[PDB]
Amino acid sequence: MTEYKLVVVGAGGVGKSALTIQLIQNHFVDEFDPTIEDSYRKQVVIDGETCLLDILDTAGQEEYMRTGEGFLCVFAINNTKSFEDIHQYREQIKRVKDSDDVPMVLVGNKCDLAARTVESRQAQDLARSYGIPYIETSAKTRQGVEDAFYTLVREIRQH
Ligand SMILES: Nc1nc2c(ncn2[C@@H]2O[C@H](COP(=O)(O)OP(=O)(O)NP(=O)(O)O)[C@@H](O)[C@H]2O)c(=O)[nH]1
Ligand SMILES: [Ca+2]
Ligand SMILES: [Mg+2]
Repeated sequence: MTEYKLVVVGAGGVGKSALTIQLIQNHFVDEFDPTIEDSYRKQVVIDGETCLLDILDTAGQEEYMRTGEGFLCVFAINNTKSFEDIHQYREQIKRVKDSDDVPMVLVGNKCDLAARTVESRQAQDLARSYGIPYIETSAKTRQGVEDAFYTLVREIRQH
């Protein structure tokens, strides 16, 4: 059956692991270990297609992807530095993949928190400059989580 190899990248502590665990295990982790590299595999139904999601959860911490088919580029809406650092991760992707045309979604996580320091308009403008969708998420409330992963699946489908 069809398998979508997704890779989740972004700065440390933005909620990459929490988002992944919320999609795959359907619960929120309040306290998680920084990642070296972890992978999750799950059979799902998306738009009437039964498929398998292989998600690679990568390290955000600097102390640390090529087979990836689609990329979730994650920042946290209450972490300006993570947003300012997004261009880096897009660059490495275009680099390792050898393409300016790679399925990718920009994700603004922790949208449940009220200490927003990155405005939606700014992230939208960035996403449009890359030619990609922008989706805001909360791994805590599950807001936008399916939207983000499923949009990525659909971007891979269109490619
Ligand atoms: N309120 C809230 N907290 C969140 C959300 N996502 C993650 N967190 C919290 O943020 C912390 C770090 O999340 P984590 O998933 O470990 O981040 P990471 O990007 O995987 N880290 P690393 O890059 O080091 O592997 C955890 O305490 C987690 O509960 C979210 O959407 N909302
Ligand atoms: Ca595939
Ligand atoms: Mg992690």
